Amino acid sequence: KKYSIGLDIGTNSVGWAVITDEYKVPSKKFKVLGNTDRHSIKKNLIGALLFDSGETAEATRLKRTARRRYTRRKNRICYLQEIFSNEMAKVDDSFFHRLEESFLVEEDKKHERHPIFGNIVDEVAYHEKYPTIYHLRKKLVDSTDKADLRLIYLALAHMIKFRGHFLIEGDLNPDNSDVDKLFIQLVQTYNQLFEENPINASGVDAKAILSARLSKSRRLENLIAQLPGEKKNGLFGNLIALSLGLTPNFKSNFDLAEDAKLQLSKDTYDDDLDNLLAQIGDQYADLFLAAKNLSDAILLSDILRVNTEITKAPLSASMIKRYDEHHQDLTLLKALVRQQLPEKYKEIFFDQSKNGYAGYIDGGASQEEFYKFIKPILEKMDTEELLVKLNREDLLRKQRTFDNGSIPHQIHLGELHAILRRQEDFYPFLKDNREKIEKILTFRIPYYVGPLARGNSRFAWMTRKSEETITPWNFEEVVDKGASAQSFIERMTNFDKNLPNEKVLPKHSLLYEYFTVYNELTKVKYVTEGMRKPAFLSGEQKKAIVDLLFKTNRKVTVKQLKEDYFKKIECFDSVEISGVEDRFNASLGTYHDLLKIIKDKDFLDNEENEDILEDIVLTLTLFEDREMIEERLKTYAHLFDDKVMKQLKRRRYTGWGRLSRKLINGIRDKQSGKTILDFLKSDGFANRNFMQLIHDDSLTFKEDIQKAQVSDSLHEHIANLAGSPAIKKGILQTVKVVDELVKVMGRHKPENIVIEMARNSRERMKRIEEGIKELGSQILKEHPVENTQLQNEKLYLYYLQNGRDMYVDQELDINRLSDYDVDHIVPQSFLKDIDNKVLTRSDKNRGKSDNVPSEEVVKKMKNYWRQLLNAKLITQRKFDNLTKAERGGLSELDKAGFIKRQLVETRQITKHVAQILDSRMNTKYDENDKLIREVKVITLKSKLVSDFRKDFQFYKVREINNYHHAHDAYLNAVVGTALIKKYPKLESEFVYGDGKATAKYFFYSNIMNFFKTEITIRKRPLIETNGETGEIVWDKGRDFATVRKVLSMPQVNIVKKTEVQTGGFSKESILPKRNSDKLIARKKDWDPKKYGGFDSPTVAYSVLVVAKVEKGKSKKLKSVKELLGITIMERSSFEKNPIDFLEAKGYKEVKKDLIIKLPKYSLFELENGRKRMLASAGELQKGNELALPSKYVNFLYLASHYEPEDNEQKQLFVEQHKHYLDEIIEQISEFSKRVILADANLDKVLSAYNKHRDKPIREQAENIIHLFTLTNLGAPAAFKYFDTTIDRKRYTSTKEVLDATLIHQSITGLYETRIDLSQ
RNA sequence: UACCAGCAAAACACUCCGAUGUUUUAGAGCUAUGCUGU
RNA sequence: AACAGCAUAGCAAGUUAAAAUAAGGCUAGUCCGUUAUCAACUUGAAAAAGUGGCACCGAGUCGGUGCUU
DNA sequence: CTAATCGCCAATCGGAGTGTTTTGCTGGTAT
DNA sequence: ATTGGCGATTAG
Repeated sequence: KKYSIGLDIGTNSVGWAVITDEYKVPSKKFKVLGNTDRHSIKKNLIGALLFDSGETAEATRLKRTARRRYTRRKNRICYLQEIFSNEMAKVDDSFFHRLEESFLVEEDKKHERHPIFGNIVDEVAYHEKYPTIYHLRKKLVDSTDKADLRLIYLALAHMIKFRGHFLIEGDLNPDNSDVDKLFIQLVQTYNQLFEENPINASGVDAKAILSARLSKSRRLENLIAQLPGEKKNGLFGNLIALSLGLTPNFKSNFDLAEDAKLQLSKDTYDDDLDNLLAQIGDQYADLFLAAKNLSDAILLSDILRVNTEITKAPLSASMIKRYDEHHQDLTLLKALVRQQLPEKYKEIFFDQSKNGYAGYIDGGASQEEFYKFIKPILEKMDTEELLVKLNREDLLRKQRTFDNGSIPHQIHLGELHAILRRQEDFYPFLKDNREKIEKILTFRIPYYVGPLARGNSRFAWMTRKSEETITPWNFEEVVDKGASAQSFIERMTNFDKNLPNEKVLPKHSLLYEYFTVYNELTKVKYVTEGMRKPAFLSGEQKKAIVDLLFKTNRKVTVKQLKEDYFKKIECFDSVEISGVEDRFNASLGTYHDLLKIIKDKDFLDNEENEDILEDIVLTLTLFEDREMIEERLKTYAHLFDDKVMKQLKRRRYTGWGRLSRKLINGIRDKQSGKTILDFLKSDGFANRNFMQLIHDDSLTFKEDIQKAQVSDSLHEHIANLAGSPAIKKGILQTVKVVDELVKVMGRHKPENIVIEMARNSRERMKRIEEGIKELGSQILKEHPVENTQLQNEKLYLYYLQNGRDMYVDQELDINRLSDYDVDHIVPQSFLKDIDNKVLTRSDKNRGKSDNVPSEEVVKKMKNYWRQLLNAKLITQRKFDNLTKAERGGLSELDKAGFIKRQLVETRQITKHVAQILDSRMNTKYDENDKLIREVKVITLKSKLVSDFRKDFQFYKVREINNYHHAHDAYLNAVVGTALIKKYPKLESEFVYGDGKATAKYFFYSNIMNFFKTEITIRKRPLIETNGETGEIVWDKGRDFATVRKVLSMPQVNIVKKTEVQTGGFSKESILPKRNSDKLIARKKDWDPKKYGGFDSPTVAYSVLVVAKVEKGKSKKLKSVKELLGITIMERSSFEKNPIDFLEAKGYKEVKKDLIIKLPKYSLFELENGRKRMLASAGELQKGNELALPSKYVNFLYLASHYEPEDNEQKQLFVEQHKHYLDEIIEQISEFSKRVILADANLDKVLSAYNKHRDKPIREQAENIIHLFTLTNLGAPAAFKYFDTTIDRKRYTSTKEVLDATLIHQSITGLYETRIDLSQ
């Protein structure tokens, strides 16, 4: 009767409590089912539930994409084999068969073991003549005589399998050994163009400056700093930036009226040039073309590093250079090492475990490690050119490395084209297949088509045109393209809120602009001298205003209307408008753009054919490709001319609206007979806005909208919500707990529900590296900071400041972080708030210590301030407050708003949860069609309870039990109920559903004042009661006593969720061959003992089975029962058939009645109160937890910190109570000698405590908290007392739990079933 | 509780490509001494 | 005797290529396979439905007293 | 002599495109 | 950010 519920939600737990009218927790006795002796148990109603966290769906996507790419790459080679498999049968019958059985040992091969020539003599000559494949490629490109076609196949296959990147669109030709020649040609052309203003070459090597491993902006700055008088905006700078590859704005260089920007990496450049070529061509004609050639010589500059005009194969000739320097250096190093230090020969060239040359070729060492290990040896012996090579990273190098990711596919295409044209006269079948071969290399699926499916995938949306296969030679005749792009966009755009069955208009529709104009100008309220009361304008006056103002300019200022509309046609001088803030946000811009392009107004003004305009506007905002738009615009080709068709091609919009057209010009009133547009155009003296037209009960808009809104499930809704899945898991569990609690207590509803919601190295390193690179500093490479230091705030702030003291401009010491301090820009007392803290050794340099820092720092280093802003080492809040320091100061209304915001919740997730719970709880109506409310849902904050605790001495320590979750859940409800009972005027703020600044400050700062005694000089009534009704609210002689009694109970329900594991099969590494039974085969015909495989799989659940087995040699029959694990790989076979699966293992005569399934975290109970949980088929975890009295907790909290006359009393209390540590240690020992059962660790702990025993109480009270880790719930771990480390204790047996009691629990823990395992 | 506005961030859901890394096999190893043998 | 394998001692060379990249499946496609959901028992393919008495004194993981099925 | 302990171990980098909420200073307006 | 597998030596 008249109870209430309090909840606490989090990422990994949910806490619940139920309270009565006098702040008491009830108790009840519950039934017990099973086959044991016990048949009743008494329990209280308070507790918490713990579970594991959810994850995102990012890894699955990556695996899916990788799978698809592997399949497609495998399919790519079969077409080549199909082309080649008609003449290869006349030179070697079994060439292709031998190439797939290369992985097998020489007892399952079925052919010979030389899979190129099939012989021993002519297999070594090939390797002697062609050490690599690049030798063969160069020879085939350059030679002139007939060759064996197996070699041709091998070269072509190597080219097709690995084929470079697709980052550049266009045509490319190799001529890069003339960077300075092309540079000087461009400079000469520039001088020819500007004879009045010549530019000197200055003899600067563009190769060095423009090939630095930095950003392009820095390179441009370095290049432009050499020549004085020229900046980035200069014409020469713009041209050189286009050549370097960037997006330069050309509007200012020729005072162009419209934007015109060109980039060299897009297809548009082939046509956009024509635009700039429109009103030009006598000059600025070749000055562009030459620039293009320059872009060719800079891109392919550091890649080739070989001469030209000798061979037409630069890449294959630039890798034969590597396989000469390697050979030349190895001999010299060998001779030197043998000559000078003969003792260290065997370690470098023979030992295969230490980072040598033998560990670099057939070992497991990278190149950086090899460079580090050999440098100190090289300097001791003396022979110096090798050091110079090392410092450039050009020492002994290989061919297939990690820096090959910058090779385009045009080079491979060129080499293929060269090879195919030389042999086409000896082999006529190569003459008529060249294009088919190149199409295999060049083809690529666009991103707006997707998988080529047939109706069995939930990711595909493609639409077909015929019924054939989609080989890459008929892709444009079987696949429909435009419809695919349309469906690609339309599957993920939004719907209409008012009508859930209509799509949203584009943001740039003509009707949308008409609507916003007719809306923003319907509530405009002007007052003149003649009429004291302002009135509404007439419809025709508004039409005239649109004619003379809205169709004349781009945007209208607030003063332009007043100075034009009322000046000539109205002849009035006074007008005030409030409805718009100083700037008209609504304008007809698309109308002006179209009127410019098509240059006739009769077509646009007449309204008989607006549908075509809507169609073209929708078309332009949908397709991202030029050809598709050009082909789709063809239906209306006769209405216009080709000249305007050329310009309509180059026009693109973006954005999607928020309401449909059936709502604006589709739904008509059944009484008035006008659509919304008519009302916005003509509404009489009562000119209402669309929001006001919506609210007309008399009109039929209400009926249609309500019927549409009236026209499922819980998981669907929670999934459709927005946020992280952890919060969703919490919400679902909370709902289920509430239903169970309502069921337990007699199918009655409560009165109140109170809820509250609680509160990197890679990204830190990438941010630090970016900040270093942007400023061009050298602090990132100074030291290899560990991830722990990266997480460390001191080192993070040091790195973001670059080791420079912000206030004084001097280099910070790396070892002075201890003496350094952290300063906040705005005081916490001023505004209680990583973007607000800075590092400095002295805080007095900021200026005033109790205000915003003075302007001296900014006025003296604004240059570095701007530099740090560019480098992103200073935050947006940081520089915003720095600018506000000069632009003003601080007020008190902002502080009032801030305290109101910190007292009132603002997030939307809490509101969604409250709405779900409300809609579920009270669902009854009356005759008047208003819902009867009988349950109140409240949300408060996280700071009320903390203030209550710290004021009234109810302290919390988080490293002893798991009880604080339930205690917080309990403390929420008391405070919420008391506040709502005292002040019935705060529902409109705190409850879901539906001078003065100083007064609000006082009210919201002393809302929690009626609980306390003498205040500071003013005593209070002992009984506090409601001034409206006389009901008792708070009694200070009893309520604190009952709260303290409830806060120290020994029995609280705590449960853990049981789940079945799911995910990957095993570990991902492949191991060498070994003689063991713990290796899993990769395929069915590959034996692990001869090929290697995986290890260490994961289990899903265990099974308990009792049956007969044979253990021995004489076929002795016996009985046994034990636990067997089922893995993720064979779960399916076990579920399909259990008996045969088990008989395959060895067991016989299995009784299909005693098989028991056991998931993770199953609860077993032993004789003396010990409890165990199951982690696998061979591991256990603890399941107990201990309770300490309250005085010990309070003393530990007070003695840890140990950091105004009132505080001295606690200072003396801590000293006066000295003899509590012995009691705490004895409690720990007594708990550990009954349930934990560990001996060596306990002895070590006791000995260490006895031995140390002489240090301050603060220091000995900050280590028992660490010690508490021995006695906890979950997985065992490691810890440190003072300087000694204590290792892990693990329970590796599982046989005992085979004679214990198994417990089955419900969600709330109140309903139980017990089963005895002695059957 | 919904509609314009300027921006700058953040998170979440899909599609298309590049370079490495790991496991077996093929690129005949030479000379001197001793043991086992068909 | 050769020949082959073993253990010892010396000197020579080394940079490249073919195949697999979750075992597999039927729906045979240039398609699908690591996210979200899950105590026990009765009826139901499945979804789904149902199953457990109240007050009082106390407190080392819940115990006792009075009334009912 | 066989179970129980002790110590080590765990796939990683770069690019292009589309759509949606959510903060947090803005404003208006209105409901 | 851990927490369960696996090979090699050692007590009851």
